[PDB]
Amino acid sequence: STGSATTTPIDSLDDAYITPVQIGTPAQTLNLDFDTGSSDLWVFSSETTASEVDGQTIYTPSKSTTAKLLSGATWSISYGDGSSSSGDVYTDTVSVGGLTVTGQAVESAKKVSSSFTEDSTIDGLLGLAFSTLNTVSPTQQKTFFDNAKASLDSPVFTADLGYHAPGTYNFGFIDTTAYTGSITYTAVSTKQGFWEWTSTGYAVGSGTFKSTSIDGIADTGTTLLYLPATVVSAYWAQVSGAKSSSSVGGYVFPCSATLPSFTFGVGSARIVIPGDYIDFGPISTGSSSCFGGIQSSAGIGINIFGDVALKAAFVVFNGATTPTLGFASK
Ligand SMILES: O[C@H]1[C@H](NCc2ccccc2)[C@H]2CO[C@H](O2)[C@@H]1Sc1ccccc1
Repeated sequence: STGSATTTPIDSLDDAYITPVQIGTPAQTLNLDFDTGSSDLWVFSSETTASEVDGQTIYTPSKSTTAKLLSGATWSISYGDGSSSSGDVYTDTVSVGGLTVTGQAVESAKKVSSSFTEDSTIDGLLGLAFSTLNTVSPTQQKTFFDNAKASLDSPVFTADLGYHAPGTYNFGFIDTTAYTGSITYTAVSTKQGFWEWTSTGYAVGSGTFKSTSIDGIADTGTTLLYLPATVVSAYWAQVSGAKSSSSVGGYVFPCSATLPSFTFGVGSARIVIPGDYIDFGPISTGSSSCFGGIQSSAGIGINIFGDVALKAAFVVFNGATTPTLGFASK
């Protein structure tokens, strides 16, 4: 089997991407944030505190004839931005772009933090990291991809995120028309539960490539590219007026600037992120100071190849017995 679904930026800055997901019987369609950096499928629901729902589409398990409460199971998760959610668990039928999983753990939110409430465009998350990170207690549950894997034509899914444009998540197959050149595969460590890999280095604009090992995770659920302080300093040093701002919380730059591209290595291959991918607009409405899309990972503890990097590539998440990651230009 295979599945294929269109993924759409939630706003003009590509802050995140939502993908329609069918849940229950009859189908309830929610727009979820596919996140290769976590492993919980959770949703706004009829059980969510009313004051914490503001525009989201909710899952109502009482109206799904295939929904079953998972007895005694609860979940609770926190993300790097300090956001959080929690609740109970149902099993139900879940479909993504024609690919169906029965008995999928659907984590129903009772509580969500303010940042989720304030974002009316995201109805929940669909985790695509390794199931070892799933937070359901006392019995850990599997991801959508893990549940679907054996039935897929090939045990893979691919991410093709658009710059200011729609893109595609495919499951079970590789669309050879969706990229140029070849796909370069690179080793993955799953020891932290992530799609963790090692970039071979970087370049800034037309500058010479620096060969250096950068350990990081391919994470569709993070907006920006988070890299070592040395690398990030080297990038913004090429933007006149750019400065790291403590009050703002990272590198900002004059909105009138022309941003240089940023290249990262995948083995011997090179992925080029165009300069305008790195522009995340005014820090506040009307400001001429703009926020940078490449930031330091120093206060994170891990480098993150988030959407800024991934949307410059066609990315294969290969879930074979030994998983690997593939990158192609497009
Ligand atoms: O990019 C953010 C994500 N929010 C993206 C988003 C922004 C605006 C509107 C919708 C969605 C979530 C998931 O993880 C963090 O918060 C990461 S930044 C991070 C920091 C420390 C550790 C790991 C990641």
